[PDB]
Amino acid sequence: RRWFHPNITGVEAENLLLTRGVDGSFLARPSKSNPGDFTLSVRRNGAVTHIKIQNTGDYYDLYGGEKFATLAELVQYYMEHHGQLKEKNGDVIELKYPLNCADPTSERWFHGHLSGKEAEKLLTEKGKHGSFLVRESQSHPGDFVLSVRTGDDKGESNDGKSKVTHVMIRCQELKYDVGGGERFDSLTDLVEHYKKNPMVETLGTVLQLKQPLNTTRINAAEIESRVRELSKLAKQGFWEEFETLQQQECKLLYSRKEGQRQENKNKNRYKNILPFDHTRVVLHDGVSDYINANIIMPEFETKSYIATQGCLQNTVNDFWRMVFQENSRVIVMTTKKCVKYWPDEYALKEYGVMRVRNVKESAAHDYTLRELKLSKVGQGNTERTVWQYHFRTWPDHGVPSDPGGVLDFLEEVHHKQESIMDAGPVVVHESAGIGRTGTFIVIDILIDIIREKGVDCDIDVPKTIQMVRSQRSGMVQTEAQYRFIYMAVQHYIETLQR
Repeated sequence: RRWFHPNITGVEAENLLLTRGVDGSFLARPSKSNPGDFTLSVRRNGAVTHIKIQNTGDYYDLYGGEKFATLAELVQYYMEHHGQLKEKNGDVIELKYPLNCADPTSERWFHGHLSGKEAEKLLTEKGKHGSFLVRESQSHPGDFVLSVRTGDDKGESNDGKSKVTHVMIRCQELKYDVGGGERFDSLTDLVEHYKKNPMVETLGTVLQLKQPLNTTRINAAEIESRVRELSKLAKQGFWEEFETLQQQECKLLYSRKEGQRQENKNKNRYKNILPFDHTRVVLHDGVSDYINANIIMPEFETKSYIATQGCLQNTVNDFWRMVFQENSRVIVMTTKKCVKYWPDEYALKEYGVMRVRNVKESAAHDYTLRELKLSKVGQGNTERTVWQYHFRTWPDHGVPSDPGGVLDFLEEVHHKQESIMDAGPVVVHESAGIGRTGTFIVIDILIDIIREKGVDCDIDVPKTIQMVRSQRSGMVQTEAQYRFIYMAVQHYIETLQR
């Protein structure tokens, strides 16, 4: 995600595009004037056009234009649909040349000010073979040091099989080098070069750069201290941790061809917010196999969920086909177009081949529970109860002021799910199925870890979000939702400690 400049003004962006760019050069940056917003700056006809992009709780909104799940999917869309981006007057804005950012402060491997001893401590405790970081030098101001661990062990050791090597990086006229050879435009360029071609020591050791040092995993028992640091005002804040996570989104541009098919286009609440092909729910009840929904598996590729959009008039029947096929017994939803897909209390309705009875509704302060009976018409023996949890106290703007409501809600949802043997994935849906949906699911994943293992366990919020985002685009949308996840997990741990 080199075209994203985290710490530049609009004036700086214009000057950068006018001096180092040409017509078609572009970059993105966070809005300094409206928290959360972003600006896409594009050079056209020797001038710079600015395009406002709102990151709401539900999606990214190119103002006056279309919705997207992430900034990276937005840029990818227009980099491959040249001529689809136009002003209201109709004039085209072409995205041709990403203007690369040199700033490394948002990269997972960049630690800024850090002593050589501390770096060795961190790499010793948390590192394994190929763990690395880049730190400012204290012995050569302005220079940097790449510290990398190599060996066969993992963690603290005394067999000498593992070591930390410190590679000095000179900064000479805004260019970076390791003392010879190529001079790189940025630390990121240097780092990417040695990821592909690791440096070999004179005696043969290959300094493989396999993964950045993890700095975000914490012990759940120490959640308060991390939160207090992230909450400070004057930097290792929620903003910085979230920005670093966002910087990884170009690794999540998985294919979404099925959702792009013409016969499926009108089954999407937003035409550009689509399910990844490799995790989408495939309907095989035959027809049409498509629904805009993804399976979300915890510990993906190392309880499950279906993350999906609110139903459309023309997808209500598909929604119930999915619920039936997947043996889902619990639905989590919010409401704020997406259509009502259940009958009123005591009524029975058919949705295509599926029949649904609303047996009983129960009102709580934070949510309404609907006990639904689902069956396939002509086959009364297929009946099963689907418990629909309609969360009611999520504010129209931002996140709940106290996570207690969500937590008690998810606790009840968890117990309902756990009481039904062999129940399928919990279905979570609202709006586009990524914002609140991802927030609910990530909270539930993290809480479930603490359920099994207790307060003395490791949790990693951004790594968990990245893992969920590899299964559906843009899960967890905003820094407010990110902070809310931490607040919810903190509240949950404190509840258990007391």
